[PDB]
Amino acid sequence: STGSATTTPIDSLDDAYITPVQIGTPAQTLNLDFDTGSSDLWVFSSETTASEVDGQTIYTPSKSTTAKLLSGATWSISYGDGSSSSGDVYTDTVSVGGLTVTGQAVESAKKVSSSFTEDSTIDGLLGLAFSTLNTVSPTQQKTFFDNAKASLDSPVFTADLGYHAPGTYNFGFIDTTAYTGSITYTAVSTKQGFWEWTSTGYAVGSGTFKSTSIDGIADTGTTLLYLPATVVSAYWAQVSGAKSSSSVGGYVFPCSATLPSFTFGVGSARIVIPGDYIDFGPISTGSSSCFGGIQSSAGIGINIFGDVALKAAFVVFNGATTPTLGFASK
Repeated sequence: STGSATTTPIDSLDDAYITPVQIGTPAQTLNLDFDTGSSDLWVFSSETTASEVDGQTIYTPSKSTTAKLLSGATWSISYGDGSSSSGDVYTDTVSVGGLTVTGQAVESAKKVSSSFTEDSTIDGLLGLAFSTLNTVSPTQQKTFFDNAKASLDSPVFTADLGYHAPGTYNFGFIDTTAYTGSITYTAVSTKQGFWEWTSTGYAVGSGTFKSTSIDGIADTGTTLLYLPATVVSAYWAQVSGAKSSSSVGGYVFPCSATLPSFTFGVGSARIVIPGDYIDFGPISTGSSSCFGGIQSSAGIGINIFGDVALKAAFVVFNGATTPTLGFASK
């Protein structure tokens, strides 16, 4: 089997991407944030505290003839941006782009933090990291990909995120028309439950490539590119007027600037992030100070190849017995 679904930016800045997901019988379609940095599929639901729902579409298990309460199971998750959610668990039928899993754990939110409430466009998350990170207790549950894997034509999914445009998540096949050149594959460590890999270095603009190992995660659920402070300082030093602002919470730059590209290494291959991808717009409405898309990972504890990086590539998440990651230009 295979699946193919379009993923769409939630706003003009590509702050996140939503993908429609069918849950239950008859289908209830929710727009979920596919997140390769976490491993829970959770949804706004009929059980979510009413004051914490503001425009989202909810899953109502009682209206699904295939929903079954997973007795005794609870979940609770906190994300890197400080947001959180928790609740109980059902199993139900879940389909993405024509690919159907029966008996998928659908985590129903009883509580969500303010950032989720305030984002009306995201109805939940669909985790695509390794199932060892799944938070369901006392019986850990498998991700959608893990459940689908054996049925897929090939045990892979691909992320093809757009810049200010829709893109695609595919399951079970590699669309050879979706990228240019070749796919370069690189080793993955699953030791922390992530799609963790080591970039071979970077360049800023038309500058020389610096060969240096950068361990980090491929994370579709993170907006920006978070890299070591040395790398980030080297980038922003090429933008007149750019500075790190403690009050804003990162590097900002004059909105009048033309940003240089940023290149990262995948083995001997190179992925180029155009300068425009690094512009996240005014820090507040009307400001001439703009927020940067490359930020320091210092104090996160991990480097994160988020959407800013991933959207410059066609990315293969290879879930073979020894997982690997593949990157191609497009």
